[PDB]
Amino acid sequence: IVGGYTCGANTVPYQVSLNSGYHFCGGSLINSQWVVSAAHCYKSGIQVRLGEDNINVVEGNEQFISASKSIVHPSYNSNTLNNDIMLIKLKSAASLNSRVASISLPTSCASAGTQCLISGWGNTKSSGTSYPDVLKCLKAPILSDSSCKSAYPGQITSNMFCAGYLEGGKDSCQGDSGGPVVCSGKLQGIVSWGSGCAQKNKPGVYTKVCNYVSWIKQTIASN
Ligand SMILES: CC(C)C[C@H](NC(=O)[C@@H](O)CC(=O)O)C(=O)NCCCCNC(N)=[NH2+]
Ligand SMILES: [Ca+2]
Ligand SMILES: [Cl-]
Ligand SMILES: [Cl-]
Ligand SMILES: [Cl-]
Repeated sequence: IVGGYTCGANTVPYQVSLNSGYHFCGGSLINSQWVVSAAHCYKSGIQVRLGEDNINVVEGNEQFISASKSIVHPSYNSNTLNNDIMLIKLKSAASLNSRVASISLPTSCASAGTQCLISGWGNTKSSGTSYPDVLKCLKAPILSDSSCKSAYPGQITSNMFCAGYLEGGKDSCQGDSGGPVVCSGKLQGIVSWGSGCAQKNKPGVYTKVCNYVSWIKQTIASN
């Protein structure tokens, strides 16, 4: 997160870190046994880490649980990042508490202007590199589909939306991949891609989760 603030310990209790020896992606806990992340986060040897603030310090609210199954979207295209969504089933159900909580799926798509909370352990610098160990948060508006497609001609699908600031300075970055975009208690977005980070006229592109709610519920009910 570039130009955000320290969330505060366990203030985003639905935020997970995907760990393969190191944090490599964020994700959202949607029930005791299932995480939503990005398809581009896909890999084997995933441990889901819940109740985390400093990912380098054991602070005592952690739950570490192995993925048993990863389901990348049937239509995920890695060339274009269309349908950049993946489900992860835990080997065992998480113990749900004040620090380890599920976030509701959208009943409907959000519109432009809707304010949203974006969170992650990603890069905090728009030039060079700095990785925080504590969860960073950013308040960002959903942008018009028109200004999104103008920012990234030919690259924005109806399965994508832009959020952030065209003036730049505030954005997600690498390490926030697969993480949450929450608007009015609903998970509407997944950190997917962008040209650089917090750059002028290069807003964050997010997977449009409202498009995936039937596939998510159906897949969870069959798995
Ligand atoms: C290519 C896929 C597999 C990974 C993806 N890559 C990118 O976003 C950049 O390489 C694209 C670019 O033009 O710099 C990535 O790192 N995405 C996660 C965070 C994206 C956040 N970027 C924002 N908001 N500017
Ligand atoms: Ca920790
Ligand atoms: Cl509900
Ligand atoms: Cl910072
Ligand atoms: Cl489309």
